[PDB]
Amino acid sequence: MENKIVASTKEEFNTWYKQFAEKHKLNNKYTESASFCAEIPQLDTYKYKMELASTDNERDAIYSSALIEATRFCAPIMECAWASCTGTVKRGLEWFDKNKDSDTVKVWDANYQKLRTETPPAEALLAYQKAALNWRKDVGFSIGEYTSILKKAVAAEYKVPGTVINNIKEMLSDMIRRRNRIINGREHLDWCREFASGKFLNAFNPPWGEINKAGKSGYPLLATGLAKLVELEGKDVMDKAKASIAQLEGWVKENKDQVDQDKAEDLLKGVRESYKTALALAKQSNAFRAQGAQIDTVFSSYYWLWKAGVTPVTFPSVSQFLFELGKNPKGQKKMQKALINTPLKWGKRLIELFADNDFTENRIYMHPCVLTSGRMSELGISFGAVPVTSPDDAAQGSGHTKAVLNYKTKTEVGNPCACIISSLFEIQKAGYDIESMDIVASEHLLHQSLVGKRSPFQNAYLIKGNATNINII
Repeated sequence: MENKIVASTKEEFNTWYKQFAEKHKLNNKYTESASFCAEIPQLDTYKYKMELASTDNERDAIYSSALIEATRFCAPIMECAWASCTGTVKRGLEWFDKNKDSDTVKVWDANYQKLRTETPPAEALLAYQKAALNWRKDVGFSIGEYTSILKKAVAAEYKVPGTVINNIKEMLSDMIRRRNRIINGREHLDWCREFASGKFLNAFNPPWGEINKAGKSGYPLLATGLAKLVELEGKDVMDKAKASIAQLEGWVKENKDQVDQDKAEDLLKGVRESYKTALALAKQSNAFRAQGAQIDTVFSSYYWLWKAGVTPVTFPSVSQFLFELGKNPKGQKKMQKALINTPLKWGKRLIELFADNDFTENRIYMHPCVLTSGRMSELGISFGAVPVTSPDDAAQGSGHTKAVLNYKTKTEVGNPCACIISSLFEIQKAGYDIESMDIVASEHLLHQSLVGKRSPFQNAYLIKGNATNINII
């Protein structure tokens, strides 16, 4: 049981990877990172087999067989190997020994048993999301685009082929409808947007009346207005609002001779109260509670290993387990038996972290540290695409759902990412009742693809904008 991907620095890993890549002839023709993808799999045969299937096990077998076929050869071999390497493994686990007692980790880890049943508070999500960015900085996880924090804007348009466009619009429409269920004075929004975007002198002339006028709810209209702008455009609006209010202070002190200093101070104290009231409403809202529960794949992966008592000695058994798991068409219930039956100790402890039975609320709200049967794909993509005890076996191929994000987005090669996502959705709706399911995996794959997530190992919590507002073309 030796981890054969030996590399304790960025430079030592590159010497391993270039040696591995030129051996196996890794192909970046159809994928974003270099992979074993020599062709785009045509999955329509599974959609038609699914139409004819009668029992639930057959549909599970057809659906998993479709996912294996789709994903087995197209894993990001650079980023997978980087996550699984001896350096990243030792540093990644030991961070939790170093950081468990801090504010950003303890709020969710010490309450793990509570979060298995209950939905988390808003600050526990913010704690998690800070700790994830701390983990990436302290370990030094970024070695390029596909392992970095994304700080980009959401794109205005998303370019899909003509053969799939109709089904992509049905998925997005269902995502819009799902966004509306979790959620549940017209020029005010346009004025509040103008103010936040930089026109700070608007605050002297609020169209409703005084700057701190309360609406029907009893909350300031500037707070309500900024809070609704968070739900429509994203939490980037509150960063812009704080930048505008700073300029308002700068102008009032630059031009004290033009103003009544009492009413200027009553204005600035009023705007700061409405800003904090807008933060309180945004965190309290369901739109944030879903957004904040976004899993950082590799961070939560390493958290679950540390929670199950895994060390650098026992890591290769986990990597080897996840590799073999992604080869056979395995239903989620069969995997639970495999973790029970395996004599290794982590196998038992990892099954006890599952929260499949006892979570009554909507699963989108579940805190992203809690493991489930579906979230084993987060571990599978992290450590399972390349087995560390025998790296060459990767050429066989190990299917993981998060390997679909490695497919290209470019119309030059027919946009294989959108075609696989579209085809997988047709397979799911044919076999399973879609609106009964809380999270549909193909809709979750599309949501990441829309916001510009090109790899499972990227963090994308700090993306400016919404996937909901995008146009399909």
